[PDB]
Amino acid sequence: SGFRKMAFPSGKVEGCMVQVTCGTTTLNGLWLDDVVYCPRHVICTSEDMLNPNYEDLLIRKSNHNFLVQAGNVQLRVIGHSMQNCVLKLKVDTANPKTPKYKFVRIQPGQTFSVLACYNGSPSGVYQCAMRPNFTIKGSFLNGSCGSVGFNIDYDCVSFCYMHHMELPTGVHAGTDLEGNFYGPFVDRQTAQAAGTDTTITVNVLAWLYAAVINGDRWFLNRFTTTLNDFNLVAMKYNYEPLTQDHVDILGPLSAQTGIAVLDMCASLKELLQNGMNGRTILGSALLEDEFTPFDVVRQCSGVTF
Amino acid sequence: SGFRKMAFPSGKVEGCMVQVTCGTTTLNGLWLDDVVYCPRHVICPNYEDLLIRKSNHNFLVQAGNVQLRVIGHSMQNCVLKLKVDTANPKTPKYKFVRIQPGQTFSVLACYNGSPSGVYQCAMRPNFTIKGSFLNGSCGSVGFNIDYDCVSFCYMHHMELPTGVHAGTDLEGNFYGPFVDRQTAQAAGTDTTITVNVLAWLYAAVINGDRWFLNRFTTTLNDFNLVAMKYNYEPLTQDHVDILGPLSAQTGIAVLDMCASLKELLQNGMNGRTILGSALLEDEFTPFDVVRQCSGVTF
Ligand SMILES: N#CCNC(=O)CN1Cc2ccc(Cl)cc2[C@H](C(=O)Nc2cncc3ccccc23)C1
Ligand SMILES: [Cl-]
Repeated sequence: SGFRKMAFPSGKVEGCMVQVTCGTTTLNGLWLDDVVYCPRHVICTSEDMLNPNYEDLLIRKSNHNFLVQAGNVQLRVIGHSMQNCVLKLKVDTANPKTPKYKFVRIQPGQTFSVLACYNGSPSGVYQCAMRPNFTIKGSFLNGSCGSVGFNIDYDCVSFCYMHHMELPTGVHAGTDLEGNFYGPFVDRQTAQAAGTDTTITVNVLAWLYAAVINGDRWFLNRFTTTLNDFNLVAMKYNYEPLTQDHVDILGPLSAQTGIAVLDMCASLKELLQNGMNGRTILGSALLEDEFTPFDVVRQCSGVTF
Repeated sequence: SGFRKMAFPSGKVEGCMVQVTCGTTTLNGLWLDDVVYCPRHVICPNYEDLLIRKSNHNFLVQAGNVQLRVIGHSMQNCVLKLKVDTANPKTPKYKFVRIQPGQTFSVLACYNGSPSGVYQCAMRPNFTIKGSFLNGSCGSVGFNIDYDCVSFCYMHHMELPTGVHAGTDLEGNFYGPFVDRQTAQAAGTDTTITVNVLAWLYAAVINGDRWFLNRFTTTLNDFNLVAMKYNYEPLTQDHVDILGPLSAQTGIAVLDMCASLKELLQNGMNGRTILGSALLEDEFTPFDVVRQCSGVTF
């Protein structure tokens, strides 16, 4: 019993964290085999960030301008190349602690663990979701750039995010491990604002099924809804549209609890209308949207209470 | 910016997790040097009588794909200590410490000696933890990290009827009036960790959330009379002293913040949130706030 925001064990990722210094800038790098991956803005000054020409800044650099530190050992850089917004530093030593891994690009609504690092040293781990506006509501300070997001289903680490920047509203933006940004963001200090954020509907529904599995049904009603009627209501509360794919994905949880997806949708409609009336759902007074259908199935018991 | 329930990096603890099987029971063990620590209920009660019948070969210990050979066994309170023939080469620098209610820690939830998740939690005033554990989670451990040293503070033993969890320190002493057996055991009425709510209100101020601040202050006694009424733990002078650094950083005295907390208790949030929460959060200590709003590394 119980339901917590659970992160994956960070050990496999901790063994890959290094410190990258280029001039006066120091940030984090990911050391996998003989390559260190880090944000390309490590080659920038603060002044450069307004309108940086990364190709012009990079051509003026040699291998020995990049200092890479793994614990107390200095790694020797023997090559460098840029792939989108990430710098790839070829080092002379392969990481003996390289886990089995893949680079995966995630979609909004997907969750992942973040190992927040400073000076190549991990300081904390927390669970996140890629928001619909492509930002993450993280906890990052200056020096955290290069910190990574990941999932560890089975024994393989799937790296999905690398931290690049903080936006004016306190939220964060970054890239996949191929250097492609999530969202319409640039690694430039320009007028960049996160688009209006919305609630991840399929995740709130999954969390309502997790509440039913843990023995709570006070929020259920005797009504059902069409998919279109649900979306017309939910759009009024800044909720993401629920698609047929979302309904299909919620299939297993519907069969486990005996509550049809559109009947759970009717219950969500009523919660949006009434609020909780001093009650909580899984210890929360707000509707939780950072647990996917897959996270609920992984954490919760296979037997409904 | 941002404020998340952050756990310590779990790597140093992951390298210590093993699977312990005794008969039909399978649970988790902590392998440090040549000793595996696990809940004594793995032998299940008269624990001296059940243990005397057991031999070393009755205990199967598995570390990854390798079977460890048990060469000795002894009991310390509610913890079984299995002497193995191999020292853990991944043993970190460590201490066994007993925590107080209100203090927080990270939990590496494990099943079959394999870590599956990590989460942060607090020891409640009623000595239970609001964890997320399923059957097979027994032997999962709680810890904190200071520089390079792992301080083990909790080992999971059981789930109570209300869904909350009970366990021991690494010396086998239970937190709370609990026993390791099947009987009528219930968690006592819980209270809110006042010093932690105040720390979280300072974290909100640091992150730019000040709507709850007012021009008023309060005496410690007046605040405590109000706290006793909302099932909040009494705030002591030690708590006020511990909140000293956060008070100097934000310019808001502790009894000034206590006047804000009194108003939030008597009038609610009025449809507003604090750090994305509609409830007053009590599972972040003053030290956790200082650490997360300063970037301390391990
Ligand atoms: N608003 C705002 C923050 N902007 C700055 O104070 C300077 N930053 C400009 C800038 C512009 C673009 C890019 Cl790609 C990178 C950067 C860098 C950046 O965003 N780093 C940071 C990442 N995460 C958390 C942080 C918290 C506090 C301070 C800096 C953080 C430094
Ligand atoms: Cl995805």
